[PDB]
Amino acid sequence: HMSRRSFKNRVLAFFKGYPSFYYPATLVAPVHSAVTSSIMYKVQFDDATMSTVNSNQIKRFFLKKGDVVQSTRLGKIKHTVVKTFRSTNEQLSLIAVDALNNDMVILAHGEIEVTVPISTIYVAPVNIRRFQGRDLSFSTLKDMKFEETS
Amino acid sequence: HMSRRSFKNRVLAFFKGYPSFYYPATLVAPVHSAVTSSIMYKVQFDDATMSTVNSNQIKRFFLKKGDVVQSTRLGKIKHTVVKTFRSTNEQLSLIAVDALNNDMVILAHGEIEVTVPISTIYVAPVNIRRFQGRDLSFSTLKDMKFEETS
Amino acid sequence: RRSFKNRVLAFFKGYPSFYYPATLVAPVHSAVTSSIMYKVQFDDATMSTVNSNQIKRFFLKKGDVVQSTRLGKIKHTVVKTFRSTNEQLSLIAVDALNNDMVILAHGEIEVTVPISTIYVAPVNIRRFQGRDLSFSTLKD
Amino acid sequence: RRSFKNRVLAFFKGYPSFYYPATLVAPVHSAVTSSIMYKVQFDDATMSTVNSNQIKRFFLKKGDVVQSTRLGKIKHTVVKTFRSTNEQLSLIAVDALNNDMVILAHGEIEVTVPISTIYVAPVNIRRFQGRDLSFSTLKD
Amino acid sequence: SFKNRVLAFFKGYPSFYYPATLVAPVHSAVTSSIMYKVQFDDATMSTVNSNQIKRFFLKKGDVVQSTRLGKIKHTVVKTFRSTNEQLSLIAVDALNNDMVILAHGEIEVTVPISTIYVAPVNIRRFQGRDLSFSTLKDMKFE
Amino acid sequence: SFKNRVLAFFKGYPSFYYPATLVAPVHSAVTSSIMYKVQFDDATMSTVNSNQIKRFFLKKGDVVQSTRLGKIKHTVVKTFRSTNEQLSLIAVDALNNDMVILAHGEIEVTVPISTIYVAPVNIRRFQGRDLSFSTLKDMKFE
Repeated sequence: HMSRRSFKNRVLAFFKGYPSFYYPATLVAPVHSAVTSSIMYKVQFDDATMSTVNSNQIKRFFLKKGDVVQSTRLGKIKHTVVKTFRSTNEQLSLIAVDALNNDMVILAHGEIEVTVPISTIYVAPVNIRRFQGRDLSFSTLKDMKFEETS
Repeated sequence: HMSRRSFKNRVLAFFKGYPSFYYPATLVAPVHSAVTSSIMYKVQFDDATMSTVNSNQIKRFFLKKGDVVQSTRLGKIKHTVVKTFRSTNEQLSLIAVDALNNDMVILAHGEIEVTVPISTIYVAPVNIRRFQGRDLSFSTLKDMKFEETS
Repeated sequence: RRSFKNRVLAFFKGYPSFYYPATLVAPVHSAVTSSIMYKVQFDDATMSTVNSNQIKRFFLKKGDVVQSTRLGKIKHTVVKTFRSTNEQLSLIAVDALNNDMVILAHGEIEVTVPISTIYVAPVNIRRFQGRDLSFSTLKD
Repeated sequence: RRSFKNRVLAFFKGYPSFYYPATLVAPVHSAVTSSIMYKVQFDDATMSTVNSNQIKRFFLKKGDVVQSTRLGKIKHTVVKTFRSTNEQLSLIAVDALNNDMVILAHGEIEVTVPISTIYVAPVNIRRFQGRDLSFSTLKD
Repeated sequence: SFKNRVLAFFKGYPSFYYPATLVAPVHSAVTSSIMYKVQFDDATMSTVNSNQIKRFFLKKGDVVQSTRLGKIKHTVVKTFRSTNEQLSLIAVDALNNDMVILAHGEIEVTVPISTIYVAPVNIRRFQGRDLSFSTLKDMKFE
Repeated sequence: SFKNRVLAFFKGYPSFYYPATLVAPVHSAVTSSIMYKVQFDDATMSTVNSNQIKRFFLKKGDVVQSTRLGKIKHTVVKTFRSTNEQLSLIAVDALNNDMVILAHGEIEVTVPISTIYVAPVNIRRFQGRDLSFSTLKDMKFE
């Protein structure tokens, strides 16, 4: 694993290592930092890597028409989002969906459209600054990790 | 953390490292081994160490009158269990309780009794062979870890 | 699916995390990285994907230390591999050679096992020399 | 609770896992082991318990690299510690010395901070020499 | 306004100059330098020293980026107005242009001018894009 | 029975000799040696080669352990019957004793004889505790 949360916990989280992009992850838990006051977030990437990010480094994983994104299957070519949808009625795994339980996204580059899995999305931080209405909602919430000894 | 299961998941699990005793742990998940057919168990010790054990290396954490055990606060002196109980009505953490949500145990050495926290128990494998009625029950059950990539 | 030439030994991310026989389904490129990854299929419990550091071509050589699901958890040394039949075998029965069957030593008993029962501890695969990936392909 | 002489810097098992000021409440012995552990109380978010490898006596020396919650995430070098008042201070304000207050350099600004705002990266505490545990006690 | 469009340094991550509207000069409590309140196009507000603000207009040859393009080198070919229709403030530069052509090698591409952003190093090369004269004369605390 | 009480090697973990009742001789499909079906006091069944089974009786000086005691050295002082009451089979040794005194240095302690277990190395020192003569004469497959 790969830990085990509702699809509504899917985020795009800033990957702090070194290619710097936002990637799909699961919001795992709020973090109280011993050393700073802002609230923070433990997040898990789809390769199961775990990371703690601030509130400026995390968005709900939902995509709107006109969002500029990239996809892992189309190189570094920037696309705009046309529409996200769910391709199936079967149970899908957490790494396959976004925060609304979609599965697939249609992307445009020009007026050339391609349909790609939503799990393949990644986002440049400059593109993320224009995502409006994508902050974590109150209804996302949630337990502190039961810290061992400390 | 320290992961986040009902108290009914509390076990005494064989610690495979090197003092060999059974210690209090939480049953985390069943494990399918790629390489052997018996069912196996991911278990977490109270210091948050994680381990995978077979069905011969795990008991429900409940204690019966006459069980021979040791306690972390009484050195290596073997005691028999007199009675387990819950000292409080407040929410207690997982590492503080056994499988019935007790908290405290009374231990005898001779007819000298001492009251000690149940989390302090540990058990010699030779003593564990005489625990009857302590195997995992069907009602304990339970999800496979959502394995990342594999 | 693939030619026998795509058979690999790949790090398994479940339990226990050893190297197991798989088929290299497709290399995976960039720019999520720069780096090459490999999409790997196990004989079966899974599609794959694995590091450049987590994969070898499936061919055993005299001296390799391996284990077999037929033989407990005792490590055994490879004597040789051979082909036991001119019948057509599934991909899953075969290494990268197209050998099925391997002879394994351990202290003068030599036992012969089907090549698909093989797995290799990470420590033992670190000492493998002839067996790094390339190619060009196949569909490798 | 304890004398100022029990003030330690202890590995914190929450986030982030640095060394923070604490009070050594009690040593813990055996036979769950053989080994000595230490029960440690932080200034406050917790009772403790910690390794022999995860604890130092709380006294800073010229040259120590540390950080302070007053001063961002910039590491600063210790100039000295001193006592700023003859009034009675809580245990939590004080190191193992009974000094409150530390002078911290960073490139010619020397800023003075309350000793309780101090924390030390594990890498920097690895380079601390005068400061290993002992005693006998106290209630250390 | 339109004449109040500027390129302003963003202190947060990532740190580039972005299109903004100049809101007011600001007398700051912690510094004695004159500061500039700007509103960025995501509508977040920020002030801004005088080393961190230019008039928003581009000249052929400027090294700039677009949010629509990847991070390879681009240079300004020309700016212009793509419509006579009446555009929002946040669509235009300080000359009321909304569209720029950028080049990389022999490839050219049109991007909306609002989509532009500039590395401080290349901003330092800009000649003639300080505030004002009018912007200066006309300002204006609160 | 009582005469059917033996100390039998446990193949599982941990591997000591424990009290058991001899159930039957066994002709084994995979070996040609005679084997012994024993039932251990936790009531699990096991068979057992002839190198893995003794008559259950102790002599002063034997090096043995008790499930009631820690794993420091203990030696048998004496065995005996602690009651005239009629005891279960699993409470007794092959001589119908239920109680043993063990020593470590100048400390002695009574433990129930059913509680005893023996390291193979110390079992190898036991003289005179092979099965039978009667146990042998009287056996008995199925």
